[PDB]
Amino acid sequence: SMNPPPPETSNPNKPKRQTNQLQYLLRVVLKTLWKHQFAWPFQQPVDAVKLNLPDYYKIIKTPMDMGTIKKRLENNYYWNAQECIQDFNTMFTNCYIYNKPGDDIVLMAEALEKLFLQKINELPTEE
Ligand SMILES: Cc1nnc2[nH]nc(N)c2c1C
Repeated sequence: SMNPPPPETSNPNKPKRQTNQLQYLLRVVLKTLWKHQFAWPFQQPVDAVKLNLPDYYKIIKTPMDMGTIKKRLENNYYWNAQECIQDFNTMFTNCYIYNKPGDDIVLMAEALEKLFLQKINELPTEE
């Protein structure tokens, strides 16, 4: 029923890059999903105490959220775009695992994922 430590967003010994694909993941992908009317449940780690989800972290062992992704992008945490794309997919999958089909949070994730997929289809060529 307690919250775990959040996912890592800082690690000075992890090697980093600033690349056109990662810039697209911030400027297009994250910004598109973040401004959406359904973003709010996904803008920070799941707070199992506040939201009365005492079993969430019993079930979800690889937590992820757009607040974490935003910090990772803004603080140049990544080496490559695949790492960030995986974080988005982990976030959506966790929601689909934890919740019932057609629940409001699942419809919200699905709408964000539809936009995500459209933007990833247009991921720029690596320069
Ligand atoms: C991301 C997330 N996923 N599953 C959920 N179930 N109920 C919630 N409040 C909730 C949230 C915020």
